[PDB]
Amino acid sequence: NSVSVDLPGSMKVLVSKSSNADGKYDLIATVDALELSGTSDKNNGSGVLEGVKADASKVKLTISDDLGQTTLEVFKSDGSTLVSKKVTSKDKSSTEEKFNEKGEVSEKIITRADGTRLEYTGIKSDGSGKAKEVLKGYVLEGTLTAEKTTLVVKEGTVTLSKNISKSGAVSVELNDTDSSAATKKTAAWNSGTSTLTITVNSKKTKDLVFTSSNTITVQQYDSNGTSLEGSAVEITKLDEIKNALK
Repeated sequence: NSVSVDLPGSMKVLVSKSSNADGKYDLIATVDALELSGTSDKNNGSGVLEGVKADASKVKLTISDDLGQTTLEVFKSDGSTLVSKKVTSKDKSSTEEKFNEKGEVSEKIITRADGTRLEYTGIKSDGSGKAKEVLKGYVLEGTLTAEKTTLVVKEGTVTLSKNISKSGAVSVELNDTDSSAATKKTAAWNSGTSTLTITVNSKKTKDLVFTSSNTITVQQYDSNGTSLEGSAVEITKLDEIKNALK
């Protein structure tokens, strides 16, 4: 009689076809090998299910009213302290958190809808930690603070820094310790187009575009330093970012 309902996060819940004397619906789900069960006052598969792991950890699956979001939580055996939390949001991005013995977040993995990831590890009580962005073809490494994520690529005397602010806004900067005006790279960030323009000797050399698709493209300027030439090329590997900083 039960109705199978498809959930975000590659899960399924079975909901009773009819409500009980309280007006409520029974919910059953199998997550990995774990059986979870619950009761809901909605008929569509939303609500709360609970179970226990073989090691007595408590498990809770919460499904939002519109089935847009799921939260899968694991707790200590008394149910008081979080051990892990995975939220799949309505855009199908996910956040996976682990918690120290006190239940403070110690690790957070964000998986975007396109599969690229922000990996935050060794998170401390001030929200600082290590950071890695996992892109298609390459990874960017850096640090996390409560103000921003800073991912760094070095090439020669040039340091490229991609910042992701606490609000999610991106800015990019370039620093070059080359003190010679003939060769030193400088760069300007255009927040409107998410483009870093690199200049050498008062002429633009290339545009690095940080796309909404979580890719980077590079396009050269003509020797005149004012017009772009050719067409932008998508970076596929870390060596190509380094080449763009030469």
